[PDB]
Amino acid sequence: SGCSTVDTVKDFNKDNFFTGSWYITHYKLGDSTLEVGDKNCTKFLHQKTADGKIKEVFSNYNPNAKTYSYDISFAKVSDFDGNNGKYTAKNVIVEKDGRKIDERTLQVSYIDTDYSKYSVVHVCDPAAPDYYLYAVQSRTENVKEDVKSKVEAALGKVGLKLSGLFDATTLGNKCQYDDETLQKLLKQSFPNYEK
Repeated sequence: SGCSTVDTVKDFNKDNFFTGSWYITHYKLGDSTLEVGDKNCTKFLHQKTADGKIKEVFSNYNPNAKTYSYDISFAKVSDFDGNNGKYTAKNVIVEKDGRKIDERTLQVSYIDTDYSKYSVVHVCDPAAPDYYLYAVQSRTENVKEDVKSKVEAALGKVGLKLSGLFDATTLGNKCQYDDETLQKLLKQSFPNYEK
């Protein structure tokens, strides 16, 4: 019980992964049937800087409530497990302006990625294992048709199929992403979490 350990991408290229932005297209969150409050449109921006810091800023938009939530993962190259796509991050839930609301530790496991199109991840809180997430992620709002099977294989490894996940792209026509806040918080200094 607790957080599941999943095999991860071998030879993780941080520099090509932690650049630009990603969209979360499909996902499973916990064991229970998904409620409308957990049906969100998520986009995140990240960056790895020379100092070795990794930073990821999430915009989570719930079309049903027309509300945004924001969180930021902070990590350092030295939090990664060797050369695998695996690491621990301090994830902070924040307001638009970056004020801390709550914080937790996440274990992030990249099951697979080709860097330029898609990634498949497992995220889990070692202190709240009932909060686990398997997610499909894309450089575009939809996963590009020509990698749909390369993705479905990855999900295969973890006992899942794409159709077995919430398709966030059913929200699409109502999906919104707070690019302004994303850009602003990425640049913004967080001395309580940097280092």
